Amino acid sequence: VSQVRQNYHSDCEAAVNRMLNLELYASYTYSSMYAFFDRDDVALHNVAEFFKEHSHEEREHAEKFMKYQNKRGGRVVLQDIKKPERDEWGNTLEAMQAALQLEKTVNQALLDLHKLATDKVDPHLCDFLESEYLEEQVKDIKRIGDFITNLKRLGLPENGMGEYLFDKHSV
Amino acid sequence: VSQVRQNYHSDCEAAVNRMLNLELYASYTYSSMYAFFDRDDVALHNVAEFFKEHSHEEREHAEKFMKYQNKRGGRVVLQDIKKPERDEWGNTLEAMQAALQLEKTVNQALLDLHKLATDKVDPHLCDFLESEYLEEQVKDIKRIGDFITNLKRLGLPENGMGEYLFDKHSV
Amino acid sequence: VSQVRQNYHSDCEAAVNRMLNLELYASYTYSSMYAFFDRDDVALHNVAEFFKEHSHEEREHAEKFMKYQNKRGGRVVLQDIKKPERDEWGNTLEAMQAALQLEKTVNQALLDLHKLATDKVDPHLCDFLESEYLEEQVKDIKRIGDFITNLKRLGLPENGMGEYLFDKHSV
Amino acid sequence: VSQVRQNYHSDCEAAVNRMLNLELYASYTYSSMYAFFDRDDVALHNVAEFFKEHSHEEREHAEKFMKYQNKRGGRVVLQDIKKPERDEWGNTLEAMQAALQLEKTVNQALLDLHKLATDKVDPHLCDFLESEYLEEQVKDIKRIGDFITNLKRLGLPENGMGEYLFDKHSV
Ligand SMILES: [Cl-]
Ligand SMILES: [Cl-]
Ligand SMILES: [Cl-]
Ligand SMILES: [Cl-]
Ligand SMILES: [Cl-]
Ligand SMILES: [Cl-]
Ligand SMILES: [Cl-]
Ligand SMILES: [Cl-]
Ligand SMILES: [Cl-]
Ligand SMILES: [Cl-]
Ligand SMILES: [Cl-]
Ligand SMILES: [Cl-]
Ligand SMILES: [Cl-]
Ligand SMILES: [Cl-]
Ligand SMILES: [Cl-]
Ligand SMILES: [Cl-]
Ligand SMILES: [Cl-]
Ligand SMILES: [Cl-]
Ligand SMILES: [Cl-]
Ligand SMILES: [Cl-]
Ligand SMILES: [Fe+2]
Ligand SMILES: [Fe+2]
Ligand SMILES: [Fe+2]
Ligand SMILES: [Fe+2]
Ligand SMILES: [Fe+2]
Ligand SMILES: [Fe+2]
Ligand SMILES: [Fe+2]
Ligand SMILES: [Fe+2]
Ligand SMILES: [Fe+2]
Ligand SMILES: [Fe+2]
Ligand SMILES: [Fe+2]
Ligand SMILES: [Fe+2]
Ligand SMILES: [Fe+2]
Ligand SMILES: [Fe+2]
Ligand SMILES: [Fe+2]
Ligand SMILES: [Fe+2]
Ligand SMILES: [Mg+2]
Ligand SMILES: [Mg+2]
Ligand SMILES: [Mg+2]
Ligand SMILES: [Mg+2]
Ligand SMILES: [Mg+2]
Ligand SMILES: [Mg+2]
Ligand SMILES: [Mg+2]
Ligand SMILES: [Mg+2]
Ligand SMILES: [Mg+2]
Ligand SMILES: [Mg+2]
Ligand SMILES: [Mg+2]
Ligand SMILES: [Mg+2]
Ligand SMILES: [Mg+2]
Ligand SMILES: [Mg+2]
Ligand SMILES: [Mg+2]
Ligand SMILES: [Mg+2]
Ligand SMILES: [Mg+2]
Ligand SMILES: [Mg+2]
Ligand SMILES: [Mg+2]
Ligand SMILES: [Mg+2]
Ligand SMILES: [Mg+2]
Ligand SMILES: [Mg+2]
Ligand SMILES: [Mg+2]
Repeated sequence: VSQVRQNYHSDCEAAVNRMLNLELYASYTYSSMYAFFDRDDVALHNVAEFFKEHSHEEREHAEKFMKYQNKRGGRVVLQDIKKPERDEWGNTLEAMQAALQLEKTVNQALLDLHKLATDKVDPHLCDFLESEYLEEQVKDIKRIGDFITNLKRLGLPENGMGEYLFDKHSV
Repeated sequence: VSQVRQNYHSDCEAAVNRMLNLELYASYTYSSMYAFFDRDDVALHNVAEFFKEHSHEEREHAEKFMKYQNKRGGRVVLQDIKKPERDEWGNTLEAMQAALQLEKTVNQALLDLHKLATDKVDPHLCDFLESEYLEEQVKDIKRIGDFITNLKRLGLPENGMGEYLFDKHSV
Repeated sequence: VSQVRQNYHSDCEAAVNRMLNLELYASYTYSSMYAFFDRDDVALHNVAEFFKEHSHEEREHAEKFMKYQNKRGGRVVLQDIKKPERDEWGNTLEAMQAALQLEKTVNQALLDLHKLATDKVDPHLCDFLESEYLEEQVKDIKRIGDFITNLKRLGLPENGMGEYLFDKHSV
Repeated sequence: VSQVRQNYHSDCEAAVNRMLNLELYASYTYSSMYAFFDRDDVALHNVAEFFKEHSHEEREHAEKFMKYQNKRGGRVVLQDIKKPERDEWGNTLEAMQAALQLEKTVNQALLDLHKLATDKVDPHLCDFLESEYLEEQVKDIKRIGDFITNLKRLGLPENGMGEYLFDKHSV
């Protein structure tokens, strides 16, 4: 019943709230990876900063959905932000593989939201996803995949020297 | 039969002309609101300037459709620009409510044009609407809705002090 | 068993993790208040930005605890970030009263952590709380209290004009 | 009997002199590490400079205690500065492990001095230690621990290439 609401389906409004939660979940997972690589017994500070940066960008992705919801006359509904799946992340390769999986999970949710927006004939929402989310996902997935290839090339997980070199030359 | 024409349906060409007319109609309505708020017995000059600005932007929306028509090899066909629905606009709240309705009418026509472009499999026209029109509409509808909420908060139409304060602090 | 760990009690390590969670909880509550005041039917954008800023600062408070934990050789353990207590915040006065209560809750947890640090004879942790947290809390509590006094002075919740004026002149 | 003396216990005065000596001892140990890494048969010049810098900072820590003693009306009493425990330091890993142990020894003495100051109800001395010494210690201990983790990762002591890489990329 919002005075601004036009062509905005209840299903899309709800899916936007769920997507917001997933962005926050991703932010929290990256913050966990940051803290892990900052441990004195891990100590890969450029890797830590990479994940800290990713955490910040996910928070921005979430805020943009909040703003979107209000612009369309939907109502932001928040849920708990679940803690990350792991408390420790093994090493740079394990963490990067988890990040790849996470970005693909986020991407799948965005693609699913686009399918819903398409089904409900909401071109504004489709454009929003295409212009603000989908290409960012493809770029990040590619960058993380490239990193994984290099970490394998460097002999991870066994090759500690390789891991050191990655932190010094790749991030 | 234009040498440049490719994948441009006659129905879309005609609908673009009708949309151009509606943009001009919106421009003219906003110019009327400008003149009303500039009256010596109304005298809300920041509100007047707000509507003058909106009138100018609608004229730009119209010109962009003219350019689009020619780019696709369609032919601009003009019709009369109908005078606005009212000669006087009551007060800032009444005018803002009319502006909201007008922007939603324009938005509906743009969404309908997008449906037609989709039906005729014209991705260039769909992209044009999404990239140049649809988000501008959502932004303006949100801004005007926010204004209406504040005008009600300020006690319009009865509260003259509230109306004065809005002109001095909101526009 | 961290090589860096010295004079850092397990109880303090655990309490630092709980404090980190509370900072994140506060951040999330402020983000909810931001989204509420950005609603088209609320539309107090300076109030919204005030709460957005507070949300960002709470996230920084959390990150500083993460860094602290690692510096002392403790281990960051994350838990779910609970959703805020309310989905809607009434008006500027209600939200400010909730913010005051929240800041006092955060302050009490910091004071309790200081008591624990004192009990465990950890002057580094005591200094950290005193130099980085306790004065920030006193300042914010005072600012929010001052706001509440002014909102009451302005006739909240009934006086919509008062609420408008606060958003334009106080934040 | 100094005219400036107020709330300064004889025990604290004596403990400040002992602490001054320990700072000088640490400076001398770091100067030894500098000279070792500057040897033509060791030749890790960035590691050498790291330890030279640490030596200079310990001398500054000592001078600040001298100034403190006089400010409180205590009297500086100097003792011999004992030569370092070793004449040669093995390699970067061995030296870093010795540095970690040294910084923890210095930290323990500072914490013990804080306990004494607390017992004698000397908040000025407590504040001095907290504001000028304790956080510097935590920072340096963390940095050295991080280095040790990386040196182990790089295969020290056996991996000469790892040792070379550390000197070129970590210090
Ligand atoms: Cl709708
Ligand atoms: Cl529609
Ligand atoms: Cl929902
Ligand atoms: Cl785990
Ligand atoms: Cl995942
Ligand atoms: Cl054609
Ligand atoms: Cl075609
Ligand atoms: Cl036509
Ligand atoms: Cl009329
Ligand atoms: Cl209309
Ligand atoms: Cl300990
Ligand atoms: Cl101790
Ligand atoms: Cl814990
Ligand atoms: Cl609620
Ligand atoms: Cl609370
Ligand atoms: Cl005395
Ligand atoms: Cl005294
Ligand atoms: Cl002495
Ligand atoms: Cl020796
Ligand atoms: Cl030692
Ligand atoms: Fe990312
Ligand atoms: Fe994201
Ligand atoms: Fe992401
Ligand atoms: Fe990215
Ligand atoms: Fe407009
Ligand atoms: Fe328009
Ligand atoms: Fe418009
Ligand atoms: Fe506009
Ligand atoms: Fe705050
Ligand atoms: Fe906080
Ligand atoms: Fe706070
Ligand atoms: Fe603050
Ligand atoms: Fe040092
Ligand atoms: Fe020192
Ligand atoms: Fe030191
Ligand atoms: Fe240092
Ligand atoms: Mg619904
Ligand atoms: Mg979910
Ligand atoms: Mg759970
Ligand atoms: Mg389609
Ligand atoms: Mg597009
Ligand atoms: Mg793009
Ligand atoms: Mg690349
Ligand atoms: Mg035709
Ligand atoms: Mg028409
Ligand atoms: Mg007529
Ligand atoms: Mg766009
Ligand atoms: Mg706005
Ligand atoms: Mg424990
Ligand atoms: Mg808690
Ligand atoms: Mg719950
Ligand atoms: Mg104290
Ligand atoms: Mg302070
Ligand atoms: Mg003040
Ligand atoms: Mg004496
Ligand atoms: Mg001694
Ligand atoms: Mg001797
Ligand atoms: Mg300090
Ligand atoms: Mg560091």
